[PDB]
Amino acid sequence: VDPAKEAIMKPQLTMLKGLSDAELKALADFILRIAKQAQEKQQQDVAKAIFQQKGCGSCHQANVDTVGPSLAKIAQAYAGKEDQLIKFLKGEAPAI
Amino acid sequence: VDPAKEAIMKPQLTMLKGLSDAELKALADFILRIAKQAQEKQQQDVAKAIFQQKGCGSCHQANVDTVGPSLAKIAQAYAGKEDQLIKFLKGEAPAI
Amino acid sequence: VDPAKEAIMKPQLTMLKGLSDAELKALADFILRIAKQAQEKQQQDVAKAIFQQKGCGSCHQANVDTVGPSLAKIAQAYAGKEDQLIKFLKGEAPAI
Ligand code: HEC
Ligand code: HEC
Ligand code: HEC
Repeated sequence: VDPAKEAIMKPQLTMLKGLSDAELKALADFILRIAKQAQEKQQQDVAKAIFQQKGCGSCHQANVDTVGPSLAKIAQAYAGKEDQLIKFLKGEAPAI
Repeated sequence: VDPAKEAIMKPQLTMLKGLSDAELKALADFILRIAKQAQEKQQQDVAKAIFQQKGCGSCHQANVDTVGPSLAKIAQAYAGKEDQLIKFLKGEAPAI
Repeated sequence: VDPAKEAIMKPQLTMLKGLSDAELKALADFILRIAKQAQEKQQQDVAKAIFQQKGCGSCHQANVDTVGPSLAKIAQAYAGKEDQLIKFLKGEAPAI
């Protein structure tokens, strides 16, 4: 640690006094997990908005074929081929 | 691909022009994951409604024993035995 | 099973009559998964409230460094060291 930064943080540990072991365990779990969970939600919200706004959802339902194949069908075809999927989305790789 | 179906889809790739690599990565992640996530939510909503409406929740809380064992206790007993659990629910297998 | 407890439960299986195999599969999935999911939500709500109420969020954003390091940065440093993280939170282990 940078001692000057520790000097800012160390005093804030007093704010956790009186919490139970269970509370501190939950807090530690949260500290370890929240950043990835928040990032994934942010990215998925961005994706969902694009998918609806650009018109994709008009032909692609999650689990039923309509005008186009379901997203289940698409996901099956591109399982383990995300690089190729991105290339398809960019117009660089033809449809499978 | 069916060329006649490609003729419908290929033009829609123009709707993704101007999006960043990060946006396209999020979109691809979404395409790969959403169908399973949507199906699991749909199924879990169906299950939760049955569980409450049929009266199960009156005797079975998630993590505390009341009239009957907690769902944690039940899940422990049936861990790796979902086929047997379904048979129990149907009246075909006696309680453990 | 305790026969006296089976006598309470067995009759309630009549409440599942007329449900499809798919409905019963969803119900069994729910029975197997809900207790852990409910416990984890309860714990994470407790943690989130502590984190905000005690002032931690004023210096620790999820994915950007501000006054203090991001929670992503913290999680990286403490990956596989949750015991040490808890000890740090208690004032027992110095910062890394
Ligand atoms: C909005 C920009 C989108 C996105 C992200 C996708 N589509 Fe479509 N699509 C349609 C049809 C008839 C097909 C089958 C033909 C084919 O497979 O190319 C498709 C297919 C796809 C795929 C799979 C590509 C592959 O390798 O097979 C993907 C990833 C995909 N789409 C994404 C039909 C339509 C529409 C009907 C008018 C509209 C609108 C869209 N698609 C829009 C999008
Ligand atoms: C609503 C239809 C439900 C569902 C899906 C379940 N129950 Fe009960 N239950 C009760 C008691 C006292 C016991 C212990 C006796 C026993 O174990 O059989 C149970 C047990 C269960 C189990 C576990 C079965 C096993 O193998 O042990 C399962 C899967 C289960 N229940 C599901 C008591 C009650 C009630 C009190 C009046 C009511 C209502 C229900 N149960 C309803 C349901
Ligand atoms: C509210 C009680 C909290 C909790 C749970 C944490 N902090 Fe902070 N913190 C700050 C600075 C400048 C640093 C860097 C110095 C250092 O690393 O010690 C930190 C660091 C942490 C860590 C990492 C500990 C380590 O081993 O490096 C953890 C787990 C942590 N914090 C938790 C700055 C601040 C504040 C600015 C005034 C406030 C308020 C907090 N922190 C509050 C908390």
